[PDB]
Amino acid sequence: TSHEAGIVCRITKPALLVLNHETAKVIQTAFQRASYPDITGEKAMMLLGQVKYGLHNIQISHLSIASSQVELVEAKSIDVSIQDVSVVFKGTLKYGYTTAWWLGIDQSIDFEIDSAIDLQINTQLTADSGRVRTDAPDCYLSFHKLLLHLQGEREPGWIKQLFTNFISFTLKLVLKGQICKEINVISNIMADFVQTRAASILSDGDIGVDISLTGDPVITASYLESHHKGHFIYKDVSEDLPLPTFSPTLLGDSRMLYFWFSERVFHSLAKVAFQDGRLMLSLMGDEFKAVLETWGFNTNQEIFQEVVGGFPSQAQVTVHCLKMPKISCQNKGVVVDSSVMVKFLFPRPDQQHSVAYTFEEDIVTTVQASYSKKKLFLSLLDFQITPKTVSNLTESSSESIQSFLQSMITAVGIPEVMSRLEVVFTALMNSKGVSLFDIINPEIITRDGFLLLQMDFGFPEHLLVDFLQSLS
Ligand SMILES: CCCCC/C=C/C/C=C\CCCCCCCC(=O)OC[C@H](COP(=O)([O-])OCC[N+](C)(C)C)OC(=O)CCCCCCC/C=C\C/C=C/CCCCC
Ligand SMILES: *[C@@H]1O[C@H](CO[C@@H]2O[C@@H](C)[C@@H](O)[C@@H](O)[C@@H]2O)[C@@H](O[C@@H]2O[C@H](CO)[C@@H](O[C@H]3O[C@H](CO)[C@@H](O)[C@H](O)[C@@H]3O)[C@H](O)[C@H]2NC(C)=O)[C@H](O)[C@H]1NC(C)=O
Ligand SMILES: CCCCCCCC/C=C\CCCCCCCC(=O)O[C@H]1CC[C@@]2(C)C(=CC[C@H]3[C@@H]4CC[C@H]([C@H](C)CCCC(C)C)[C@@]4(C)CC[C@@H]32)C1
Ligand SMILES: CCOC(=O)N1c2ccc(C(F)(F)F)cc2[C@@H](N(Cc2cc(C(F)(F)F)cc(C(F)(F)F)c2)C(=O)OC)C[C@H]1CC
Ligand SMILES: [Cl-]
Repeated sequence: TSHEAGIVCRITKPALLVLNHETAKVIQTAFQRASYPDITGEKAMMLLGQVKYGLHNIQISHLSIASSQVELVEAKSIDVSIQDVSVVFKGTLKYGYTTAWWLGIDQSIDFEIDSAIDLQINTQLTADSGRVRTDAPDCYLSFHKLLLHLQGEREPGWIKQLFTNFISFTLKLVLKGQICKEINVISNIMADFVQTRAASILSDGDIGVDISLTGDPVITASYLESHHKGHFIYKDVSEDLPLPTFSPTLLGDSRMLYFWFSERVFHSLAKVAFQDGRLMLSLMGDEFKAVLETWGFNTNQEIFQEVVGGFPSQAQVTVHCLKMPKISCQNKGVVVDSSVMVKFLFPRPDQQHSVAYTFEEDIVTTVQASYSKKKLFLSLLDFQITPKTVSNLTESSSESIQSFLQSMITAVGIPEVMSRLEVVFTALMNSKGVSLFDIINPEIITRDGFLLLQMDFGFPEHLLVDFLQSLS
């Protein structure tokens, strides 16, 4: 099989195995969210006549899930089995001897219902209006025990039988009907939340990415897989341009999470970043002097003194992209070809002596990315600089000046821009909470036409507990 998408997400069986340690927390929440209506009636009891009854204020007093197991059913669903969910309900039994009025006043007995259940939830994943929706219509319950215990162990003779016959049955059906409904709601609440957080991560101000599905998610016995548009949105405008082709053969099934990114995404990124006016840098006096030092060169050297030079607190440097950067995914790395305008101004007392140069050039950099210790790291594999139009805006100019300014662009400009770049993406991910998760041995892999993120993750316990508590 083959798929049309700009971005692809693959969650494998090892990821589901780690997430299965939290299934009980979700199932517990489902029981805790359900609304059990009162069970009332009036039947003629053996030798007693009409007895009007009611099981009121049914609340859970104890819950315990023994173990859960998850299985991927190819082309069908995600099958979760929950064994031995020990439930204890409490409430009030209220009755009256309608016909046998001689038997005294109406009663109110506090009871406990001790039940053991085995569950089977088979969740189907579908594309609903761009987003993944979850539907579990195959939700099953198997009861191991369903015992009533009344305060003081009271028994007139009609209670146990009315509970064994009649009541037992309806209660089993009320429970399944509520529990399954709640599992489906919590399940969709999670899906919705995960997708909202994923869309938040892939956005900054007027820039966002359209992660709308291209088809229903894929279920194999090895993995779960979802295919996304990946079209960039700018100021609430997007274009439904034909999608690249994804091959499920390109991805593995060993790591917990595999992310596929077409190079069109990086191209579409560069376009919006350029148009939003983000691709510019400006350095003033002190900041400019600090940058030169930061790149292993002492400020009070001779070289500096002749040109940077007149007044260090008055020196200006501006870099802006002339046109949109051309990004390409290669086996060797991410290759970025950017047409830049570097402007240098070193004002002197008399505006004649000031050195004013404008370097209009094309810089090609081959980058390699890394993530570790909750930071993004960009390293330079190779580069090429071709000056298109170097210009001097004063009589204060020579070839040695042009060389010092050009060496500055190469030896300081390239490492600093990459340094600032890594900081920005690190801040974005941090602010969007990517650092909250424990990302284990991640690998950024560049290939011809695409990039690949392969990772194992440590699911953070308390954050789910927090989210689960935050419902109504
Ligand atoms: C764009 C990548 C290509 C970069 C290569 C460009 C070639 C170099 C060309 C010219 C050099 C001059 C400009 C470089 C210097 C500026 C570098 C920089 O400092 O910053 C890059 C810039 C934001 O500069 P600024 O003036 O707005 O802020 C300034 C920050 N200060 C307030 C602290 C001062 O532009 C951005 O970063 C744009 C990125 C925004 C991304 C947000 C969209 C959401 C998508 C992904 C992010 C989430 C991570 C998941 C990954 C999914 C894969 C897409
Ligand atoms: C930019 O700098 C030019 C000179 O600097 C250097 O020029 C190259 C040789 C090279 O080393 C390069 O790296 C540097 O940029 C300035 O050009 C000079 O301007 C002078 C004044 O106009 C000029 O002089 C005389 O030129 C003719 C012929 O001799 C006379 O008829 C005239 O009256 C001038 O007195 C000099 O020759 C000229 N040099 C060149 C190579 O053109 C240039 O003006 C300056 N730009 C700005 C905007 O000021
Ligand atoms: C004294 C100084 C004065 C002189 C004036 C200065 C003159 C300078 C002029 C020009 C300099 C221009 C040269 C620099 C060119 C830019 C080079 C340059 O660094 O370009 C890079 C920009 C970032 C990026 C798009 C890239 C490649 C890899 C991308 C990344 C791959 C994965 C990354 C995910 C966010 C991480 C997922 C991790 C997961 C949680 C496990 C992702 C998408 C982040 C962004 C990069 C190329
Ligand atoms: C940290 C917040 O983000 C996330 O947790 N993820 C994320 C991140 C990037 C992208 C990507 F690739 F498009 F850029 C998509 C997604 C999410 N996602 C896909 C997805 C896949 C399945 C799958 F495989 F099982 F079918 C199920 C679900 C969900 F939400 F229903 F549970 C979501 C997404 O946002 O889809 C629109 C899934 C999730 C994977 C860690
Ligand atoms: Cl009694």
